[PDB]
Amino acid sequence: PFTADKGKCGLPEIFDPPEELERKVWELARLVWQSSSVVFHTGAGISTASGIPDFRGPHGVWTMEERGLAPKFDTTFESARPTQTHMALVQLERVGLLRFLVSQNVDGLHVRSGFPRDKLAELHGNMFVEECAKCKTQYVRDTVVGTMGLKATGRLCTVACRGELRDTILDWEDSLPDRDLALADEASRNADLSITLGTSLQIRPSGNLPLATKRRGGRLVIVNLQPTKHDRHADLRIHGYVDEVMTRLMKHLGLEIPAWDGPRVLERALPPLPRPPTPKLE
Ligand SMILES: Nc1ncnc2c1ncn2[C@@H]1O[C@H](COP(=O)(O)OP(=O)(O)OC[C@H]2O[C@H](O)[C@H](O)[C@@H]2O)[C@@H](O)[C@H]1O
Ligand SMILES: COc1nc(N)nc2nc[nH]c12
Ligand SMILES: [Cl-]
Ligand SMILES: [Cl-]
Ligand SMILES: [Zn+2]
Repeated sequence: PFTADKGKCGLPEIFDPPEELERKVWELARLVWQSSSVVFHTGAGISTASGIPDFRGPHGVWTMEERGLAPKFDTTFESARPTQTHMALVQLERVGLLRFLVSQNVDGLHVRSGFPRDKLAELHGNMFVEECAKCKTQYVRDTVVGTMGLKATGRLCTVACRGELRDTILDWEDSLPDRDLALADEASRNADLSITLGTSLQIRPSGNLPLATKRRGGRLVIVNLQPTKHDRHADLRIHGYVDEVMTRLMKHLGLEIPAWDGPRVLERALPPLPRPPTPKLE
């Protein structure tokens, strides 16, 4: 825990120049158009523009710790707004261009953005979610569950049980939730395109799942300001702010980024909404 490997921290940022960035976001659009099964992989980089620091960025939690400084929050977890990137991912699932969403983030923003939980794997847990030890019934709360490391929160199960409710926040020693990891692995294996957004891919097995897409000829796109463990295996690397990338991508796809109405929980995905017809590519 104290000694836990926190990985490569504070690597230099890379910025694709505008012309190279415009061309690569068009190539990503082309790949999304050509792909039957698109899986997105998200980490802490997608929440930095909402005031939540990442782990391994220049001002990341672990980076700052290494230099004896503190991470800085410009929001509480409760007052944090889903980013343009969060809301882009809601719309991409709604129009049938996103098959599955695998996230290492505990910030609860995917769930609160209105993203359907049956298409989301929260590999590291969710600050807002507590789970009954006895019946496994999960509860999505409007405030952070006040503990971490899978401890008793103090509340009891209300299913018509009184079981001990525990937080879902994995400590260093904890196995990933079997249900989320199995569905994430199946989604990544079956994918013909895996897009990583604001993750350095340094944590096993989370960071390895996008590689699973590469088996059987699938494509891998990595979007990130810093290098990532698997840059080598990427068909496409985009070095820019994930919000700039996703807003340009949505524009190329003819999709609007929907308004956020405040925190809303959607359990199950609907049939896809209408989407624009596809360009002639080849
Ligand atoms: N706006 C942005 N646009 C693009 N990239 C960004 C942006 N902001 C940050 N980044 C990049 O986003 C990347 C985020 O990388 P890391 O900080 O390792 O976070 P993880 O989600 O992969 O951490 C994995 C687990 O490790 C922890 O212990 C927890 O358990 C985590 O769940 C960096 O390379 C930034 O350059
Ligand atoms: C574990 O929750 C957290 N998520 C993120 N992203 N940053 C944190 N800094 C302290 N705790 C944090
Ligand atoms: Cl500081
Ligand atoms: Cl908070
Ligand atoms: Zn229960």
